[PDB]
Amino acid sequence: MRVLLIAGGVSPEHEVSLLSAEGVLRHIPFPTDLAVIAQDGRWLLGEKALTALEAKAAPEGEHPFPPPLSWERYDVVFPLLHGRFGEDGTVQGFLELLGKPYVGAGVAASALCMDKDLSKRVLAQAGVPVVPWVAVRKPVVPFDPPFFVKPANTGISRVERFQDLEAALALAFRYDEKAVVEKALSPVRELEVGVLGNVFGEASPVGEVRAELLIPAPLDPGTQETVQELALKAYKVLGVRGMARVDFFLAEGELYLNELNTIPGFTTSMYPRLFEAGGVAYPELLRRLVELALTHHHHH
Amino acid sequence: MRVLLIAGGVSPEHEVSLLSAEGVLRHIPFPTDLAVIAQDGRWLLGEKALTLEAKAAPEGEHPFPPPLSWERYDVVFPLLHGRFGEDGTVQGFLELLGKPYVGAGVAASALCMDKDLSKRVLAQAGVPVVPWVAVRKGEPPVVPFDPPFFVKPANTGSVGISRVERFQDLEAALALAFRYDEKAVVEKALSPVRELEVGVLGNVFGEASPVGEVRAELLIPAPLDPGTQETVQELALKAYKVLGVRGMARVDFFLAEGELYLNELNTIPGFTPTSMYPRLFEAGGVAYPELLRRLVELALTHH
Ligand SMILES: Nc1ncnc2c1ncn2[C@@H]1O[C@H](COP(=O)(O)OP(=O)(O)O)[C@@H](O)[C@H]1O
Repeated sequence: MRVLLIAGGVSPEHEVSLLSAEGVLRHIPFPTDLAVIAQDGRWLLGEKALTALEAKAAPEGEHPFPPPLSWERYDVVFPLLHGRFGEDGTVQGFLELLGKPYVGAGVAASALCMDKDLSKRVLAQAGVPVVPWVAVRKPVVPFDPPFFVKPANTGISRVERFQDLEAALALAFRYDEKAVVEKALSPVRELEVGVLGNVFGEASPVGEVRAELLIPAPLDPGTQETVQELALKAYKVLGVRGMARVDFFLAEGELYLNELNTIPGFTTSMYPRLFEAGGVAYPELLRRLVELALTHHHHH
Repeated sequence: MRVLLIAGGVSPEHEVSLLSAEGVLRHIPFPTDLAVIAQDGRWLLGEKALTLEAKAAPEGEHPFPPPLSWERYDVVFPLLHGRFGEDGTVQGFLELLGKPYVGAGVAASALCMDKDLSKRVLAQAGVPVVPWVAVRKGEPPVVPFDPPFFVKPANTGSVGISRVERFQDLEAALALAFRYDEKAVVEKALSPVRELEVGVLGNVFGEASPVGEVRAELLIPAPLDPGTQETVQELALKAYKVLGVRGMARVDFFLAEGELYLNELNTIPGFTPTSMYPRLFEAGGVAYPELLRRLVELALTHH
């Protein structure tokens, strides 16, 4: 049993990815080798991957894709990547062709959960409350300001004026060919809940961000059970595997599902702390993640 | 300009993928080398891949990823049908190679390949689809409509499909579908029904070909009321836009009792001499070589 942990990436969250790698490595209860995708896309292996991990950044790598690895020595791959190339199904699809088990959601769920237009389309069709939004490709917005203008696939510029719209599109178009424009909520409470499992997952306690984490979140009992049920329902509809951190918005008790993150930060990070308060310690959480990937691959 | 054409695959459409290659190799206006994915998963290159001349490759030489000289090509043309072809897996590998490639990207490929997730996207956008429910292995089915149904694996793309005419034969159909995918769909089987198909060309903002029809004869163009054929192209271009498809797609519709229903989108359709997609754009004024050149060009344009 040996795990291949991939960290870094080409997305702007490259440095956050290496922060989660140091967390996973120190606790994961399996022999684990580290792979680092540098910011130029070239891979770093062996001692050079651990050195760049201590540097919290890999500006340039050595090995072009595909890297010189014997995939037959790794039983499970852990794509600990965030954003483009890592969370949107590309890395997932390559590991599928490779016949390799891997932690996290599949190709379809990764691409969908990383798309803020299409995921909202599926969630809304399933009856899940989401923020009113429109999709703008590289502009008709039916609701009045303020908006939140975001690129469709990322892991953002507040707009209070209609004349301030075509400028927020260019900042969002810097990261994508498509953007979303959704109605701003203020004031808003942000709720987050971790899910663990393949399709039919179990929920952690609900937490709240305010950078301060409230675990558990100060919620009336029916509201947090609604959060847990909305998370498990969206999780199952989207066919998410392994894990996901589902984020919500809360006005009064008007809950809106914000987004699903298939590769949550994995340092103190919210997702491990949520299942820590739910009786799943960080090593046991990583152990079940590796076993959920083997259970899906070799038994489904 | 040198293009690599990947054909074959591990899916039941392995033979038809090789036929589509011979059609693309018939008149692509570029020098093009052929790489074949055999049915066992290993790849054949060089003249052994061409030795395509046998119409079936049971065994291959190189395990994935193959020792292929990707730097010697300007575009990749994945001509694989079904799983490990149209489902984003190959494209994700090409995305990580940095090679521009023909066809839809990872997002649209996997989504159009999923018979359940695509219909949810399409129905929310206001595009008509047939009544359907998803059935996940382990939880019992809940079908609000009455037979006859179609029962298919959600993301497999022809094995595992059943026509269920008795509500009690549903459990056997789900057992068969759950042999190939953890999720199935139960679609209402329309009858009588006509099969209408139309091609789309372009990057997200595409152009529609004349509508076709399968009666097996291909009616090009299809004999449709002037309003219905305009609605087909309108629904085709819209679904093509919402899903963010790049390159090409063959959009299959059902026509029952005056109502249109989008059946599915095909991101890597057939390219055989019999196939519907190239003929539909020939009738539309786009030659077979001009189609492949623009497909190659659109791959470089998005890149
Ligand atoms: N409609 C909205 N109303 C109020 N606050 C919002 C809205 N959309 C985003 N935000 C704020 O901005 C942040 C945007 O994060 P999110 O939309 O989840 O993008 P990412 O996927 O990059 O996290 C949220 O955490 C929230 O605090």
